[PDB]
Amino acid sequence: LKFAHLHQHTQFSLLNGAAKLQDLLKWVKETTPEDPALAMTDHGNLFGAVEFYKKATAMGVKPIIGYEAYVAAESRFDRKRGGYFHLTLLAKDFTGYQNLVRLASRAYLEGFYEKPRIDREILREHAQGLIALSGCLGAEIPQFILQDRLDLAEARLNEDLSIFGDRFFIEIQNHGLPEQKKVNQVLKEFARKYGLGMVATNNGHYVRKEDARAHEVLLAIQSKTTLDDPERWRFPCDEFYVKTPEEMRAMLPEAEWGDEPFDNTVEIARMCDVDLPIGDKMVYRIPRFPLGRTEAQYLRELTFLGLLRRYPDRITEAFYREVLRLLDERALAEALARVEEKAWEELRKREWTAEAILHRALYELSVIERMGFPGYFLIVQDYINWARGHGVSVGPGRGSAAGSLVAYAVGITNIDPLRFGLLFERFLNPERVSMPDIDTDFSDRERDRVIQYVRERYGEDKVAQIGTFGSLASKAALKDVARVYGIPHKKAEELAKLIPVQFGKPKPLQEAFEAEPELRAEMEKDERIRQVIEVAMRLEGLNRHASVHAAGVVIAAEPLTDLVPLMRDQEGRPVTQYDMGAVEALGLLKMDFLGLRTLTFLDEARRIVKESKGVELDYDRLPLDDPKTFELLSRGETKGVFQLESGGMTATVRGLKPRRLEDIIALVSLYRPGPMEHIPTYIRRHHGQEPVSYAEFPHAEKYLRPILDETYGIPVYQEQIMQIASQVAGYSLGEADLLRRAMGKKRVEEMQKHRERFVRGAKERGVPEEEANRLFDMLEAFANYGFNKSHAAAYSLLSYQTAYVKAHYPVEFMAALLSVERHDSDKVAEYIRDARALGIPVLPPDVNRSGFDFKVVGEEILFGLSAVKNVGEMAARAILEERERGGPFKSLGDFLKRLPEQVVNKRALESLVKAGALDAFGDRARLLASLEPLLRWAAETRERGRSGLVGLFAEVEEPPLVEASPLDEITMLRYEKEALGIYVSGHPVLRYPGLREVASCTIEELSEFVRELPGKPKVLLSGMVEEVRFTLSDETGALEVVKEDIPLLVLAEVERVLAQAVWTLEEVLEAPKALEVEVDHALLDEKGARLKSLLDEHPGSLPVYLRVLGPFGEALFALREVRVGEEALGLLEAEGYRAYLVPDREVF
DNA sequence: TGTGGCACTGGCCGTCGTTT
DNA sequence: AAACGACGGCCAGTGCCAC
Ligand SMILES: Nc1ncnc2c1ncn2[C@H]1C[C@H](O)[C@@H](COP(=O)(O)OP(=O)(O)OP(=O)(O)O)O1
Ligand SMILES: [Ca+2]
Repeated sequence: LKFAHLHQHTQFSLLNGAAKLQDLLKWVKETTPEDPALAMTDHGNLFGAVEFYKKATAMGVKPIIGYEAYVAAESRFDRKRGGYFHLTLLAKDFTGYQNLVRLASRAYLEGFYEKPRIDREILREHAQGLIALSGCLGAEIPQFILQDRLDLAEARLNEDLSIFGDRFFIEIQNHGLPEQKKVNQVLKEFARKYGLGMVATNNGHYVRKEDARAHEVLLAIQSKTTLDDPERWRFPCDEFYVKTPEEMRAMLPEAEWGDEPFDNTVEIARMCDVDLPIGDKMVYRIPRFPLGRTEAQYLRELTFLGLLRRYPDRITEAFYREVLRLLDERALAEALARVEEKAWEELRKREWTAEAILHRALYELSVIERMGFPGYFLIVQDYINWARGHGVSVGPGRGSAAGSLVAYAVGITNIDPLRFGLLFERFLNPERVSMPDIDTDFSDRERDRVIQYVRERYGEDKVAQIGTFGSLASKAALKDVARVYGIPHKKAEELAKLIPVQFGKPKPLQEAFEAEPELRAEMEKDERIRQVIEVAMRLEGLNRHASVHAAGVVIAAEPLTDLVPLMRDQEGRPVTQYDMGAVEALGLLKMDFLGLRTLTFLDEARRIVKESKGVELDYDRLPLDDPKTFELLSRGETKGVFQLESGGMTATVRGLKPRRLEDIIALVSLYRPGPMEHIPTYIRRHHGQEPVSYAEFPHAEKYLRPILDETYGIPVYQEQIMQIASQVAGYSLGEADLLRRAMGKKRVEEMQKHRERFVRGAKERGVPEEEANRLFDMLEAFANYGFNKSHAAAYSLLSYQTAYVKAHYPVEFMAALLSVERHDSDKVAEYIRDARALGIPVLPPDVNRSGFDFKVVGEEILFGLSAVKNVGEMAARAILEERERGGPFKSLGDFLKRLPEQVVNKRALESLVKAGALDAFGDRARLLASLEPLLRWAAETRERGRSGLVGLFAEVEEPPLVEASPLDEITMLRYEKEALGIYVSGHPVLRYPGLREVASCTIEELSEFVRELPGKPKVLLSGMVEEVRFTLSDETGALEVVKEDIPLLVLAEVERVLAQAVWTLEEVLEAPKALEVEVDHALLDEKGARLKSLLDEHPGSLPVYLRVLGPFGEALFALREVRVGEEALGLLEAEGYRAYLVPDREVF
């Protein structure tokens, strides 16, 4: 007695599926070792299909691709408020597979109401190659049976028989349910009257019986409720698991069901022959490119035309003519393209010169053609060159792409690959047939237009954005669970910050308990959190929904729906149901179109510069050795500079003091864990104060120097390693690539294969092999943190460009930096403090003068309206457009009647006041209070207006401003931050000078004050905290120092600043004092005994401090022996001396 | 470590519901 | 049948995945 589950749900039934693809497939395998089969039938989607096929196929299980369709009562177009029913479908052959793909697609594209639904119409259309089963209790026939409409059920049975023929089976399942008894009994009658054959299933949703509760809380995560609600989403029993053929019999006894329902299970599974196209199979689906031109000839054409544009001094009309005579401008390229490969290799046998360039270009074209990739290049070149001629910015390149001269020639790429040390072989390895990946950056504003170009150009049915998913992140998992358990957001957020982040994304909970000693306790305290943490790791291995790729795009060769199912996201984007890898594992052409912020920023910069001073910023024509740019990076003014804005990175650039672009390239490449540590070495060697020696490899030195000299002996770049291994070992440059992959995989002992191969070629070349083995040790060491130079170089250029703008412009530059990141309150705050500490005035927004983004009026910088926090984006434009058709706003009333509450709601209005956007109308506190009365007023004006009434009869013109007391500084500054993310103008701290007097400088004053003191001093600073390496901020600047909106006093050591002690608020305002005199630099000899005797005459026990405003820096001399007795303050302010009773610095 | 993207949720308001 | 209350989405806010 065996059995094969044909109705099984996986993790891909996103709402109620709990069976993970892996442990489900082993449980089927361990239960039935003989010819095991499993059908993936998920709720109205085909997501898992490919990964399920390839996981089951590598486990020796036979996969069956299925679909539990939502079928609409009538038409899939119905948006009726009957409903929809279930139907089990299985694909028996590949045409079957394809039809599932179409149905699953159509369900989403044509039939999506609440769920994606299909028609009995469209089922009939795509019925070829499909087996159908009568379905679960929620299906049509059993549903009709339950409703006592046996006539409708038989009529529907007939309808389906008319569609599927003998590929229709009566589906019989049994859990304890009383409805199942009635349905199956009548189903049994139908099955015998029409001679239909019953198939047993049991609609699994979890793997084993123990998973019932895990699944039951899964539902409580979608239902977003507590374990005890009630009314929380629950299944009727705990039976929906992958049962043993024995447990199946317990539900379906032999003396009542016989063997048929079981035997039919195995028979169907046998007759379900569906093969995809993965691994062994897989066809390359390269879309066709329209062109008496070969696909390979035209790519050639464009390359020759390209070089002439690319290298004007060394590749000319004259030059090409010579090459043809060695056998119009365009006519020569058209001709050179035809030259065959047997003809070409009869010239070579007869610094980057003209001839050198030809060879590299001709070589690359040779490899491209042979692999059969010229079509691929044409497609890419086409849409990039479109985007340029259509006001869409394009990055110089990303990833290995910029290594190809061809790419650069034909304008795919925009950095000279041979000026910098970029290698074609790192992009396409000539010695491995593998499809290259070409990712491209576009202006983030316009990227969609480029995708749209492709959509139109290659076909609507052939272009979609590869799909993206999503796993449940450890942090997000904790928060979602904590919500459910009725835990306050804040203490939950503290639990989420305990989990380490090792590479962008958080670590698992399983670990995060080993790695965090406090995520092994927070559990001991509360029993509530005991569950939360265990539950969150039980739910970790989960996904969100299915987005289109921020970058992923597929151009298929044949209609997408023939192989890959589709979706349409909320913005109408056509999206793949398969992810990145699944799509790529079906051999489909996948590109990345990235929206890059920096590009969008460099556009507004150019625009603003032009309008400001008539200068045409031609980024692709700028000198790359401009002094004032590097001097700015050397000063560490990286505030808005692409790629190098990290706290640490900023410090490193100040340390390095880069002088040429190559410094940026190397800095960006090495600054990462990892490699971060190699930078001090780089610097001391860069500053000509440490020899670069290769004594540890005397015989390899002849190869090492030429490679590692450029970078002071340090292997920084992946390319550097590849070359080392290619030259020392005799490896093919393409093989060295494979080696670097194998260094990265760290394959247990397959690494020892390359070792022996390395030493072999190493001896054969030079090294005595004692070096070889240890040289390989050096490679495996640096290959962990190694780098692709083409990618580094290309990106570095954007950094430069960014910095160059900031160096030379400067106001519009800053306003563009603000504009580009206007929706980030943290960055906006940052950019403002950069601008303000750079010499200009920066004003809060204003409904009468502000534009949408940062704007320059006269000689001031003025915040945009989009900068205000609760104001929508529609509202910001609305306000501005209303101000353009009617005049400037005359008063608050005039504002409120012109812009109905429909558009600028009360919440929005409030922020707008708090920002200072309406300050042109009077006192803020007064404006906030005046709101609701004037909103009532404004709403009432339209009532009279839309009831006839001219202009005097329709307006009892706006009452005065409802009175209230002016806001204090703390509360006013508090509102600003809430409304703008940052403080603008002041000053909070300047309201109580109690703290000012105790503190020991101004964040600004640190460098100036400390320099002249002892060696590596200690100091006390007070400001605000801004980090989850916390950042402290005055009204004068910020600092790195080793939660938010909490003030602190800090005792720390200075060299960078290292914290040693800290403290708190109401506590600080409780501690005190002791007499501080403030003396100028202008003090006589006969004063330092004027002041000395004044204090001598009033003893006590208060220490005396002196603020000596020096020439460069403000010193803090605490007196000596003298201890004043308080009374001295009044008698001291009774002369040209300013004094205060400040809290005593000692105590802290 | 931006940028590009996204869907999911949570904060805040009108409709629908149920209770009276 | 009228006034008082929950669910609705709303729209907005707020993190995680391949480049
Ligand atoms: N972890 C990461 N963080 C940031 N950017 C990344 C990361 N991984 C990749 N990228 C970016 C670099 C590229 O500009 C783009 C394409 O990545 P990827 O295809 O992995 O590398 P590549 O194209 O430079 O090399 P390859 O030849 O190995 O594909 O994504
Ligand atoms: Ca790539």
